[PDB]
Amino acid sequence: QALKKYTIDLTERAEQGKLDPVIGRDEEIRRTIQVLQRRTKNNPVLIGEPGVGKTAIVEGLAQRIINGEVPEGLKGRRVLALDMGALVAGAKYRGEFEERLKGVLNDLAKQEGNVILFIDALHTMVGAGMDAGNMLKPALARGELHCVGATTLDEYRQYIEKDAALERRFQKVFVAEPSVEDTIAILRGLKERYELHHHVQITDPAIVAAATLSHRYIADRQLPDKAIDLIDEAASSIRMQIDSKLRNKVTDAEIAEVLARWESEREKLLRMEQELHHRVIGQNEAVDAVSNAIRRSRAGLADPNRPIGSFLFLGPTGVGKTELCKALANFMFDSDEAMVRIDMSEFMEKHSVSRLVGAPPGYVGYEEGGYLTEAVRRRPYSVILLDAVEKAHPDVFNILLQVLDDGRLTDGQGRTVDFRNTVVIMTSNLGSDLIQERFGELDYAHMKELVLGVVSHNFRPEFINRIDEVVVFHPLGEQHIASIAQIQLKRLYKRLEERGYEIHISDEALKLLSENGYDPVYGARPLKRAIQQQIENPLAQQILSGELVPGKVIRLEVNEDRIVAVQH
Amino acid sequence: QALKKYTIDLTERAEQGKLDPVIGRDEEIRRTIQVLQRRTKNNPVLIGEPGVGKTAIVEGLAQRIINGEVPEGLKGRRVLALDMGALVAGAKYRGEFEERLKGVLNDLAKQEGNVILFIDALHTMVGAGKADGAMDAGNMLKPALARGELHCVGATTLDEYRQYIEKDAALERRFQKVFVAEPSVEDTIAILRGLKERYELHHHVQITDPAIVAAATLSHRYIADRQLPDKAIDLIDEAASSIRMQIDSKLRNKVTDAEIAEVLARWESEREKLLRMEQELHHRVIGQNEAVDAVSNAIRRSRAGLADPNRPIGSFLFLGPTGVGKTELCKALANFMFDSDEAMVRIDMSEFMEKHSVSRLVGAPPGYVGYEEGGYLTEAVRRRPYSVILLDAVEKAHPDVFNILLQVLDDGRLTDGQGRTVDFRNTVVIMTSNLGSDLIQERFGELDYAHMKELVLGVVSHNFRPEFINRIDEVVVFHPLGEQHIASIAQIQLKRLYKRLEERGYEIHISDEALKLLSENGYDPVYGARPLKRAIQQQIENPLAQQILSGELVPGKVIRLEVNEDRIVAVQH
Amino acid sequence: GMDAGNMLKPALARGELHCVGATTLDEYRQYIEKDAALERRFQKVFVAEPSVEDTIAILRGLKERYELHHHVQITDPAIVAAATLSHRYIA
Ligand SMILES: Nc1ncnc2c1ncn2[C@@H]1O[C@H](COP(=O)(O)OP(=O)(O)OP(O)(O)=S)[C@@H](O)[C@H]1O
Ligand SMILES: Nc1ncnc2c1ncn2[C@@H]1O[C@H](COP(=O)(O)OP(=O)(O)OP(O)(O)=S)[C@@H](O)[C@H]1O
Ligand SMILES: Nc1ncnc2c1ncn2[C@@H]1O[C@H](COP(=O)(O)OP(=O)(O)O)[C@@H](O)[C@H]1O
Ligand SMILES: [Mg+2]
Repeated sequence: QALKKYTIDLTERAEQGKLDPVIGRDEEIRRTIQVLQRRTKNNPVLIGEPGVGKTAIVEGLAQRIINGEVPEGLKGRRVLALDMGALVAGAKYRGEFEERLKGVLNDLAKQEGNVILFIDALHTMVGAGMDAGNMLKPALARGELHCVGATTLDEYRQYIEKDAALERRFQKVFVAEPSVEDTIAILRGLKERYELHHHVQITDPAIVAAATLSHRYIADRQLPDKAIDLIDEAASSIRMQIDSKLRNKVTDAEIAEVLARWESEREKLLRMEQELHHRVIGQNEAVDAVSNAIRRSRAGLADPNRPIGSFLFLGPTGVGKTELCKALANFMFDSDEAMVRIDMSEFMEKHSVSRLVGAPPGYVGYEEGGYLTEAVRRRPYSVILLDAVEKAHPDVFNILLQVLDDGRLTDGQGRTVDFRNTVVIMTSNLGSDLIQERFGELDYAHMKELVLGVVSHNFRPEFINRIDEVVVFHPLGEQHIASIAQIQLKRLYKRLEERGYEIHISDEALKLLSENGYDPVYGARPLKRAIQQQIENPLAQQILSGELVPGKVIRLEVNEDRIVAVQH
Repeated sequence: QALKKYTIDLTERAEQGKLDPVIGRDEEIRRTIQVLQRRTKNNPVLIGEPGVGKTAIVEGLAQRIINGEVPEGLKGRRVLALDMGALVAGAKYRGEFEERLKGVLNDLAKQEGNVILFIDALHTMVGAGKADGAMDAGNMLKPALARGELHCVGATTLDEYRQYIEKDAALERRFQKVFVAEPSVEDTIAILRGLKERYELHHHVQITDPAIVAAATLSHRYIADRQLPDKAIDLIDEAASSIRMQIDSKLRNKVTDAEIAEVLARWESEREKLLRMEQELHHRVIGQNEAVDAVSNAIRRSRAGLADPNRPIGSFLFLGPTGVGKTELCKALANFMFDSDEAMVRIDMSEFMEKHSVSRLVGAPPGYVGYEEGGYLTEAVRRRPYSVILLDAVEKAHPDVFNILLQVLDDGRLTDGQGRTVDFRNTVVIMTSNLGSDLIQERFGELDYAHMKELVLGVVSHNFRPEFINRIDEVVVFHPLGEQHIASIAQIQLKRLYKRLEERGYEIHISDEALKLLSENGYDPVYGARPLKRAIQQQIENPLAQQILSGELVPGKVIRLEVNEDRIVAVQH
Repeated sequence: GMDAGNMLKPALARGELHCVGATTLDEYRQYIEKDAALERRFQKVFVAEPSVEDTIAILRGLKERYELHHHVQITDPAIVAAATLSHRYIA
């Protein structure tokens, strides 16, 4: 026949017990049996994003036909999995696909309506050459064929809803993606098959950790595909750890290994203030506020519909604004430059706002994405830095209203960007003169009140109502910026060790470097670039001059007005 | 058995020693054994490259099966390969190849989990059997995948996987991407040390280990079509057959690195490089002797080996007006270092003043004007990793370039918006500017070169970043030439004119007085050498081509370019 | 005309056949480099287009061959002119 060539008998495979114990999905099998028992249009199409187990639903339907959990219109049926990829194989000659397809339809008609057909990837029927829709389509309309289709939602609305006739011949049985507990029940149903295949043991905290962590930390796949992937890959890794040269129980540590590759952080976050003062000295209040935000987010108490950090940095520039934020992105998730910096001096127009959100449909910057939205859609776990937010056009803060209240922002191309795993940081200088001229012997709370009054005279009442906490950034004294210069000398010594040199200094040279470009009105960054220029010009010039040798004592001795490098 | 008819056994050929021993690739075989010992997504497909040992991993897996180094689950498994044209031997009837293949698949199902089948060129098996009223191979094996009756192992390229296996659904969810990286230089050394004894016992010659490491390094440096380690194996075996011919035709057996150089150039460095550099500069880039010394110092400090090899050699910002030898210097560096005239990339920064600067030049995330075209810089260096990079007219740049340029000036390697790494450590990055060129045209006369360079570096510190110009090797001052250098460059242009006329069949020698009339009538201090070019064109070629077509100047005579009162006339004698 | 390659292409991965191939670079890049079932049975002997002077030598030998057919006297300026002008003007 032609059914033997192109179809796979799923009820014969269920009779041989080769299918899976499909546990769950009972409403969708009831809905499919509601569609497969009509008089015309007996054709359910299963619809859901890939991985949600639609072939699993049809395998469960075949097992219920075998056992007898179906009504008296489905006992003794045969579920035959038709292969659309196997009929369009020899597509050379005229009328070579139509003879195959007509042979399958005549053999399904010979069985007197006793065969349910199953076409997975039903969108392959539309593009087959006219071809495959137009021959099935009269038999589908009159209920003479019981085609259980199965296709992805996006492929369905791209290929089948485009064609209103073939869309009429099918009924949508929406296969929704399962919850976390349902994945746990599936994996407890499928645990015995893996433990009798791999011949290992599986522990139930590893199962619930697989379901929870794949649900939480993977946005590509969907449950229960990714959870079964984690369990099977971990079981194979334990199988090769046994069978090479020693546990057999899969643990949640194995699940974390497979998730990270393919909870001492609590004790780290208890000393998160120490970690933030490892790299930025001074400014205890901002470190306390940011660490409070991190502790509230990681402890599970904060609002899950708001971003983690929503703060307004004030004060003069270069006092440790971006150094704190780079250290925060380093010790939060990954790295110093695993963050997003946006120079808000660029944005002073209306098309500036359309740049940082995205141009609407039909205009120039449409396909190019947004600016903020692309940077967060690429890095959903990152830190956002709005550098000098006072320079922005006064309607960027409406975009920021949506950002800081909801954690969502819809770009020009109509897709939502989730900000609920990031930290928004806005640096400004709206009260630099007022805090620099009144830093002396004034407290923190009244200074916050005064600069908050000034900022409230600057900003809109809706926007300052959204901010979580407004820190002050008091100016640093001479010893604070001197200690900053000491830390910069330490990281410069680290960079010289990376270059491969051991260079010492005198304390008089340290005082001259600390007093080259010291200015409280411009920050430590003029002092930083003064030290960096006055070291990287003469020392690296003497490197190119052929003087420095790796493995010699090099002291930064002082000149009358300069610093000389010696070779001892 | 139909297996004994037209299949190929790898375990038998590994047990009988007919297969090459495989050394290395333990991580890839380990991940392949991770993939094979699953219950879902059983079948691996080895995504690799044409010539990186995709067949070698399955050969080494068969050797570990025969040697018993495998885990207990894979012991006793007979790895077979599948041969197409062997199965299309005597099958011309109506469905005879399909019947033979169906019998092979029924015999593989009869083995019941015993045969781990290897299918090289898996996409080719998907698209093989263009038959007459019958089936192909891929859609007759495809029901045997999703019935648990096949333990396939595949091999393909990344592009053929992305086209022919990622597009399908069940073909995607039966297969795993065991990605096979291209091996390193020392990996190639280890592999060539593995198979040296077989080639020596075949070709009756001897192979030396410095020749092996030289073959590996020069194959990694020079050859771009093939890849490691197959190109190095081809070099070794081609040198072996060359030594065998030298025995046969007209008495050595030791393959040295000189033999490898003979084969490879047929397919002493630093000092001669310095001499050829400083000699071929004055052939092409005449004048600018301070610049010749500056470029010579830069090349000595680069190829001395005392600097950092994690940085690109080209790190330069240039100064001077149009037509001062900048492009001449770029093409001279290309013709010297890379053995080709057009061995460079010429892009001008005069038009990237907007936000489409990094996305046009460097690399575009999906949606830009430079996205459906490839890319201007990173994709061009993907085309030419052995080349020179030019950034002309840098005074019209954009601030989201300087960060990319600091990445080049610090580390060289560069990741564009698409997420691929393009390295610049074998390229020569060149930038040109013309801001301080007014003082150079103004007062180069009666002044020196060092104080001029210091004052124009002060002007750069007025205009540009003092920290961005630190990683630049040397910023040059291009000035001036009055009589003898004008005579030399006019002699160059006259040389190419003499080449065209001698291909026509004429012999023209310029007189000194006519060249003085060209130097007076063609040169001016305000412009440079372009009025010399158009004056050469007009005052020489237009009356000369007026005269040649006139039936006047007979071939084969010395044509002295004499002078008129103000013109330049050609004479016959 | 199964016709020839399914009785020859097996013998290439059988050692009984020692064939010598000749094809265009484009037909090689289409019909052989894709056909990876036979790729390590070949080596790309890239016959470069000859230069002008190699063509002049080829034309001197074939001058000696061609003058006995047309019964004329091909001249050596005609050889060097044909090489130079055919290299320039016929792309
Ligand atoms: N309710 C369920 N009971 C048992 N196994 C399930 C269930 N849902 C999913 N699975 C398993 O999850 C995996 C998903 O396979 P599929 O059914 O192909 O997934 P899908 O939802 O059909 O999406 P695609 O496009 O087919 S990958 C299989 O191994 C199924 O056995
Ligand atoms: N410094 C120089 N020394 C000697 N000859 C020079 C010098 N600068 C220019 N020339 C000559 O003048 C010509 C001017 O052409 P180019 O240098 O190519 O002009 P350009 O400014 O580089 O722009 P293009 O795109 O190359 S036309 C050169 O080809 C040389 O023949
Ligand atoms: N480590 C190795 N040990 C033995 N042989 C090797 C090794 N690496 C490469 N080879 C040889 O180089 C060839 C290249 O293999 P492969 O990349 O599979 O070619 P292709 O990609 O064209 O199928 C192999 O046939 C093998 O004989
Ligand atoms: Mg499916």
